[PDB]
Amino acid sequence: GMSQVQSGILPEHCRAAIWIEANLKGDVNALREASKIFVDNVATFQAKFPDAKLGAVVAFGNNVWRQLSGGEGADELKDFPVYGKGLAPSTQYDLLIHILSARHEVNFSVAQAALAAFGDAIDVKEEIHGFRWVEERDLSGFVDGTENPAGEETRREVAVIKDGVDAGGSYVFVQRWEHNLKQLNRMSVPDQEMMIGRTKDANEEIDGDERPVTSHLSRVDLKEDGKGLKIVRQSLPYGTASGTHGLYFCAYCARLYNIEQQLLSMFGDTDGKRDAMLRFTKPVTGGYYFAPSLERIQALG
Ligand code: HEM
Ligand SMILES: [Mg+2]
Repeated sequence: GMSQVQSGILPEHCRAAIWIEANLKGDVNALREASKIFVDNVATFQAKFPDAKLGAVVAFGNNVWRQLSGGEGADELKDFPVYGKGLAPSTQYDLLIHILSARHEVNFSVAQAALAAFGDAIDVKEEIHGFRWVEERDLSGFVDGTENPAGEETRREVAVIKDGVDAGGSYVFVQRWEHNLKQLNRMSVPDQEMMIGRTKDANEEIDGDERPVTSHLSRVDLKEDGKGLKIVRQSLPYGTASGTHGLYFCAYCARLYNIEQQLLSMFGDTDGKRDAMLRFTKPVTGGYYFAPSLERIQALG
């Protein structure tokens, strides 16, 4: 009588991922059988490739999740708002598929199985292939992940809903950033470090009273009476060297509130100041999704 989390939320250090964002074209009932087929395919791929340490998540947008759930649970779920009156655009879609493992080839086969399961009931809007870069660096050259929740126990505490109808579920936020590395390279390495809030090569935290309030860490390291608003990030670099490249931002949280507070801070809604990373990179997509527990994907129908 308990709930099982979807396999793609908790895994750490996965070197590769595939994110598919899509709109529902047909009847919402088509997503019920397709989701059951896909979670079945993920279990089949895990049995065939045990050393891939494969995980996947199927998550739903506000409109379609209210229909599938009959309005029960997922109290915080809503369409992703525009933050900063436009600084963070909104591209809310109906379905999110997140696949992650140690092997891109296996993720690609799993992505093909997801497309075969949903078929022509969906319209694919985005497909991004994430890759861990050297020293787990973001393409800017700064290490991405140091203060991210560590170990299964703390990651469950931060990302997984504990009780009630949504037990085992999680809220997902996805946002694709396009880096302008030419604009970053014009900045001196000390100016870049003040923009992030950590040193570049050694990845040391700059003290809060020594770094600007617009620094990335000052915008997102938020506390409410000493309790941090933590999230489980699964972001990865993406793109081509000569074309579009940047960071595909992805985060899971048991409460959508923690993610929203960080976005209100970053995009100027809380105190009128915005994230210094906006001098070289910009978000171009944005969406909120609800990832139900595994047994509630089996109860669809
Ligand atoms: C271009 C996009 C982004 C880049 C390159 C980026 C990069 C980084 C870097 C380098 C760190 C420091 C090392 C660490 O992980 O602890 C960091 C920390 C963090 N970022 Fe971001 N980030 C981006 C977007 C976001 C967004 C959109 C959110 C949330 C809405 C976010 C939330 C966080 C959190 C919570 C931390 C850890 C803060 C702490 O407690 O020390 N980031 N990010
Ligand atoms: Mg801290």
